[PDB]
Amino acid sequence: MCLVCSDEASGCHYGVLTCGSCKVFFKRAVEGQHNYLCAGRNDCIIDKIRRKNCPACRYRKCLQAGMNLEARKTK
Amino acid sequence: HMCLVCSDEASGCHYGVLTCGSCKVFFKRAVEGQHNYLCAGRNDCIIDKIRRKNCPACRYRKCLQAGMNLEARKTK
DNA sequence: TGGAACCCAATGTTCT
DNA sequence: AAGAACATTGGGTTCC
Ligand SMILES: [Zn+2]
Ligand SMILES: [Zn+2]
Ligand SMILES: [Zn+2]
Ligand SMILES: [Zn+2]
Repeated sequence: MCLVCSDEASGCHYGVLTCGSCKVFFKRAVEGQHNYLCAGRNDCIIDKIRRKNCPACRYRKCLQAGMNLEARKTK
Repeated sequence: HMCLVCSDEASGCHYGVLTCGSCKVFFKRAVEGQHNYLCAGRNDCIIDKIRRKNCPACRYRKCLQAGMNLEARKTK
């Protein structure tokens, strides 16, 4: 199960086990951008169905689960 | 002259309520189609120009609450 | 694993 | 006003 949206947990992307959709969301969130504002209370439910609803909260728990575009762990 | 649903400036009065054009076609699509949306918050999401896209469930709710309806035509 | 390339759903504007 | 057509966005899977 994906540590963010708990969809089809694929295989560690950018440090964390995630679905494919969260993988791509995160690269996009970091590289491009958009300020994402939560419309609730910064604690939205992020599941398969709702991850689309709050990119702010989804992106936040990407960061908190450890996601990073650097697998430079090679050193 | 602001949309009663989302606070973006209203483009006139639609389905019975002062609204912008985004909320106008949003409400029409939701009412005529399916609107089985789920709130990822507590069914009171703030709905402004940007966040209106976040939560269709709370957006539709605010539409109904402000009184929008399709037959506001022959309802006059 | 990472990412280009789709495809697609859902939204917002235009309609000399 | 109401709504069809079109344009775009942002997003999820598919392919290497
Ligand atoms: Zn996920
Ligand atoms: Zn949120
Ligand atoms: Zn509006
Ligand atoms: Zn909501």
